[PDB]
Amino acid sequence: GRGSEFMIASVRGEVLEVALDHVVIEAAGVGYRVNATPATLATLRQGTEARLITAMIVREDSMTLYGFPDGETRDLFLTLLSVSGVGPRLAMAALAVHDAPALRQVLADGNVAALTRVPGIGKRGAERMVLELRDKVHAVRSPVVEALVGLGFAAKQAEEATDTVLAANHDATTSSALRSALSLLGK
Amino acid sequence: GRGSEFMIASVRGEVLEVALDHVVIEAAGVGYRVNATPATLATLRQGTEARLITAMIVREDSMTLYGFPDGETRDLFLTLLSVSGVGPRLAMAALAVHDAPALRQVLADGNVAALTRVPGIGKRGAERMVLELRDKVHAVRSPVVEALVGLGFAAKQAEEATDTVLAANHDATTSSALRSALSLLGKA
Amino acid sequence: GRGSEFMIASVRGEVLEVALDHVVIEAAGVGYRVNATPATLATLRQGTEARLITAMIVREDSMTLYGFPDGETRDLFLTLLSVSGVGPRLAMAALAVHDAPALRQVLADGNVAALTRVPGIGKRGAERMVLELRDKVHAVRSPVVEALVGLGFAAKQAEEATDTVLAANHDATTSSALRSALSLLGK
Amino acid sequence: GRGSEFMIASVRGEVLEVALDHVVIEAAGVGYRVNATPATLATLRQGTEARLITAMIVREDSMTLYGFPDGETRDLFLTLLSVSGVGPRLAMAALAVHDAPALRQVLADGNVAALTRVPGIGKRGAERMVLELRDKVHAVRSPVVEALVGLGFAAKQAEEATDTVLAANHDATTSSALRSALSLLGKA
Amino acid sequence: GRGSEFMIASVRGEVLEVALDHVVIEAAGVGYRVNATPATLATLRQGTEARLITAMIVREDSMTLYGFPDGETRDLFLTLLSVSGVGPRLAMAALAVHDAPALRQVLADGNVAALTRVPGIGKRGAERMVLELRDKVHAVRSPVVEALVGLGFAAKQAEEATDTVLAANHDATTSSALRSALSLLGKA
Amino acid sequence: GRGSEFMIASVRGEVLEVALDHVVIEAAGVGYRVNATPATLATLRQGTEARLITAMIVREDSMTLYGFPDGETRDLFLTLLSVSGVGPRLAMAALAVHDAPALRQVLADGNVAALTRVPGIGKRGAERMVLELRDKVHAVRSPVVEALVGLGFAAKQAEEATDTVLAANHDATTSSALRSALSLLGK
Amino acid sequence: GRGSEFMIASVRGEVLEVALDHVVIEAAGVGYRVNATPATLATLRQGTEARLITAMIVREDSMTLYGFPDGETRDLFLTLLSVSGVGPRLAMAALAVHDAPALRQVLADGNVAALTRVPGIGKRGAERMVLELRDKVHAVRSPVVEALVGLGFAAKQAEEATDTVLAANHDATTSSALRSALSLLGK
Amino acid sequence: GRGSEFMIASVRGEVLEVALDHVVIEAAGVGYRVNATPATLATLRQGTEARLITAMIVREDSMTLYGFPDGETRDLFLTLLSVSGVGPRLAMAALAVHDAPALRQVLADGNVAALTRVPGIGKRGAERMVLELRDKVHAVRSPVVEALVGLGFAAKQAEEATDTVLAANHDATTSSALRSALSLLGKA
Repeated sequence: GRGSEFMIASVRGEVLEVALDHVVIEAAGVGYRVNATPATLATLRQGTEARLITAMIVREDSMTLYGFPDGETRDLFLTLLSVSGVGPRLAMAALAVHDAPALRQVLADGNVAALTRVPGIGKRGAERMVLELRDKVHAVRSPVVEALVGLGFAAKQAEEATDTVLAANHDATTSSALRSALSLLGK
Repeated sequence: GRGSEFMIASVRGEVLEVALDHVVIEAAGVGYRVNATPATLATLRQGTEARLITAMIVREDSMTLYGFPDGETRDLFLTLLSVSGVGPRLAMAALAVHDAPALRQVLADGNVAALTRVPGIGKRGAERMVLELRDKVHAVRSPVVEALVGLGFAAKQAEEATDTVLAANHDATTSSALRSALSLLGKA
Repeated sequence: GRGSEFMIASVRGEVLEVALDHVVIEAAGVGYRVNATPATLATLRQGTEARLITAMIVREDSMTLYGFPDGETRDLFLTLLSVSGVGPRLAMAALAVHDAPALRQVLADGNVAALTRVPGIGKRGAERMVLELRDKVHAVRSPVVEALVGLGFAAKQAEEATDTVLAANHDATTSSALRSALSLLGK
Repeated sequence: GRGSEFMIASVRGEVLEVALDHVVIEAAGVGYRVNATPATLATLRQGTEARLITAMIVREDSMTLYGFPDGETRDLFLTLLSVSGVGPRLAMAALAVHDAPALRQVLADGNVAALTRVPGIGKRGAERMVLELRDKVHAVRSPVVEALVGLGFAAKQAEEATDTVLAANHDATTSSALRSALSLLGKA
Repeated sequence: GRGSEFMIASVRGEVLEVALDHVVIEAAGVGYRVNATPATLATLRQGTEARLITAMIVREDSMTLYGFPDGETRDLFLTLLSVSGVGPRLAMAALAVHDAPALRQVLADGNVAALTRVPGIGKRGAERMVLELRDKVHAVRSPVVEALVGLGFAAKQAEEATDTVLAANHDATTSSALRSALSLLGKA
Repeated sequence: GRGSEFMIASVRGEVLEVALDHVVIEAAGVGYRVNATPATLATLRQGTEARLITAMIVREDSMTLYGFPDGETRDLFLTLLSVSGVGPRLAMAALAVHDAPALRQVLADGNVAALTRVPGIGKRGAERMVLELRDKVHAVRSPVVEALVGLGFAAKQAEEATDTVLAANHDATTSSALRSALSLLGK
Repeated sequence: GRGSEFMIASVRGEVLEVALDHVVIEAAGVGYRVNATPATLATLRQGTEARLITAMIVREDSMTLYGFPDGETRDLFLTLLSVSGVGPRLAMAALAVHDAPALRQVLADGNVAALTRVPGIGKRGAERMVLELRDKVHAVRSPVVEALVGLGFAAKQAEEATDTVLAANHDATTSSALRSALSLLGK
Repeated sequence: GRGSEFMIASVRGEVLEVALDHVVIEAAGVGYRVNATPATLATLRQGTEARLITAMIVREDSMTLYGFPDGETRDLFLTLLSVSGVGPRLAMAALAVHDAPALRQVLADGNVAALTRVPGIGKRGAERMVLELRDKVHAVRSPVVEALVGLGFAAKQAEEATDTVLAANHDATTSSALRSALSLLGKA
């Protein structure tokens, strides 16, 4: 029941405008407005071609883009959104204050004081978050087991089947292992 | 009353990212995220130009793409969605487990055991599906009636007319066959 | 309170697929599916570049395109939609049976029998429609005052103005007339 | 709680149609319809490439674009929308009658008679507006603190932090301040 | 597809307040507000027990009652609402001006001038209405077919059957006539 | 995820009006309109006090009551509604044609011809329904474990419990069994 | 386009509970919760029969009652709601602080300081309100002219017709004047 | 921004049906269905007059009642609903398993094992809850200030005002304070 999938996952074009809370990348003829942390905007230079990994949020009366330097960050954004009470604006505020690397450690360390330093986040609030996602921020194995659970399998069920595929083909990809694990799992 | 029509029916561009449950095709300047079965993702190679026949799902708070190698598969996806209780994720799960060819036979054969092996599908569930669509997976003759049918007509009426036109002009194409018929039924 | 304005008013690209009830035009990299009457689809040829004047319909759980050879037809489509009880599909059915020219006369003539010939349209239904829009299917003076009225003005004020501008620059474009008339009405 | 952010902030392409209340710019292959004042449409020439800074409005049953020559104007549009009772059509009507420069002075002067000259705007109406936004139509200190306040801070804290930064780098820019002020504000 | 069915079809209690556009009937302990034409309100007397045949309108953000002296009138109200463009307030305005008997003749006569005299109704408007419902304002025979008709049948089918039953049992009531017919069409 | 619970489950008052498709029961001072099959309406007599077991349906722009002679029938109504494509009106049509007893056998027998005899029900439609609910139309042990499972428990835990309580108080009511079994499962 | 009409306009029963922000009146068997100012609650006494003139607010996910000692107050409540930015809770807060009589003068006097004394109301806010409704807080004439405008007539049009009716029947009611004015206005 | 207020806060009538997951109380002529824990249903006896303190939940497509023996319990129900992820069915499940007294201690003790004993509640889930409301399950000073805070005031102001009042009338009641504190707070 975990909410994850949007449509526009990045925008690449010429920077038309760099503001303090967003940017305007022109892809094709369209100027998309993507909001962003100053940290992100910082690297941007009007007149230059640039790409931002974006997350798209559609609501009944809204259709907005949030951009980031890379996928890891964007993904972090989405994660933040999962905590109830934490909305896009909020999440952006936190990242604006604490870059992805920092914000990640802040949570994993359990560092609450750092979080309260972010407007909108109450003492109680900081805790819930750290709880919700301290343990949420070539391997091959953990990648493929991770995915089989999304297709609605179990942890154990998926780990059995995975060791199995690798037990037979060690030098296999993270993809051909997936298909071999599934072609295996549909009996 | 059958739900069928979307807007983005395909995306062609450069592959920016190949994941385990989706891909990112960059069309124009935009990186569209389309979800896909590993089977589909398998053929894809980052840095290469590629095209996926997609189905688009819009909901109040969501706007998602599902991609597939070809039209037949994508159409199969839509079909699956018709069964109540069966949602996009579910349908993708099934195709992820059983490729289109396989999944098709699984239904036509009536093969229930195969279906239950798909997470989220209960014994009762598998049956309903097989029921709902065992008989749903230059012809010229049947596509024309199929058209008329969706224009909200009836299977004798539009059958008789298609029959009638293919009778009088033999070197006629599925579409000229379609217009000719429509000219008749609007009682010229 | 009359509903009129959408966003995608046309699509130009390569025809990827011509079906019996729609087409797939590829603009940029995107393959847009626009539905269409066989009459319209008829002219289309896969592999060829083509343009369709489209009407866009967005609903909570839907986002669809309807395409047409020209603006006059597309506009007629929208009109049809205005009649309550008449939905996009219905409207398309009617045009599929009666081309724009025909369908227009069918209404203006008041020809009800022709309309009932269209699935979904009952006897009662045909009448309401003919009622609703029998009187609804280089000029210059008329278009401008109409636009102004369209902004909430009063035909007299809007004639005074227009007549003024046109008297001053007889060879005026309809549009310059519009600017030049409003430039007047703020005083 | 102030509503501000959309997605399509401009459209650049070839002008396909210039009407009296809108234009059709073709970006990529798509013809986007953006509504506009005759004043704006005036400068436009079919067959020519053009760009309009747009504001996008999405509602349950609607998805519309409004275009303008530049950012200042488009922003003014959004502002007008903030006044309750004032909708997109209305706001467009006012700008159609009074160009941005004019319309701005009209409000700052407090000139009510001018506003009532716009259909849909009652006497009472004109006042509310002038009220709501008479005081709303290398600087550096201010821009910066404005931003923070937007990130949810308080004018006190935002300023305090800021003098503190610019102290340390009088040389600073409007953004390089912003970050340092955020570094600062994070108790680093 | 015709919209007809609500929940509160009447309110009986003590009149607590008689206004110019509504009344407050207290049923049980609850004071229901039902709106009404002065014509209707006219008969009402505060402190007295009274009953109004009501029509209930629920919308996302609204839950309102409209009351009338009798069923025929209330039903007339609903009818008016069927015409698109005609809302509850409008319909109440018309009845407020023209009592049910009058308003009925106004339509059946086709009398357009009378209708335009009602605020909100334009010349074009009056016509559409007269069109839409000039032919819409122990019978035993027609109520039975009327029933079947709303059960989603057709006017020959249900006509033939009603015909057929009234033929074989003569001392039969509109309802026994209804069941008997339904027993037939479910192909006993 | 199964939709079941409403608020007005019955109405008792004086019959003010008996029509062909509904009745008006006056409870307290309010005249509630409940729709009903002629079969149901048949038994009703204006001027008499009567009670109808009702199902309530609320939608954004609607608030309607459907009434029935007894609980078993009303419940059957709800069931019918579960089949997608089958709306309140439809469901009422079916019951109007086939009384509860009949309509129940029609499904359990699998009798499709009978169902198509009902307007709005297509051949395809009849089948789906029979599929969906052929196996869906003083016990004691069964009702309790079922309720417990109904709260998310596991038949085994819920049998252990029940069996325990019933072994201890054989003459137990189904309900006391329920309390006494849960009083157990918190430990 | 002015929003005014609800359904439950009062509740009369036995007071079951008197709290600090609401009360529970039991009408028939139902305990309705109506929210109220302490000022209002003050007069209330549990175990006693009481009546509160109520305003009902229904929203997609809400159905709430607000009660008041009399109609004038309740009506004032509704008025407050008309100011955008001012919600039920807010309006109640203001009345909780300033009784109807007081709150009325506060607005008519134009007294802004008094309004800012109410939590949630900013300086800017207080002004808008005073603006919006300073001129909004047996005559016979003004009553009946007031009503004809709601039926969608004009001020002048309605005043002409009204003087007319009274010019002919001075000793007429505020009601028989209304019908005589309308029976007159439908020509 | 805390969600609290409904309309039907109790139902009193004759018990028409006692089930395993709900009851049917007939108030006036209406049979209201209120859902309840077996614990609660236990005390109920068909044919008898009874009262349940209820909480009402209205959603776009739903309108449901949940009943409880007393106010403290019903309030506890609402509380549980505040935890995101915890819905009416869930909350009812927990109370069904753990009576109000028990369930209260379970949280205040911080007893997680007990909570996981409730279907739908995961390990992670139990923690969040205990977190969210361990400190949430003639006094006079406090009640009073609580109220004000509810009217939008700030704990500082609310208290300050309050000591100031009770100073002037040590004798005061929880409400007669409230008003005076509001008199006060209005700068009288």
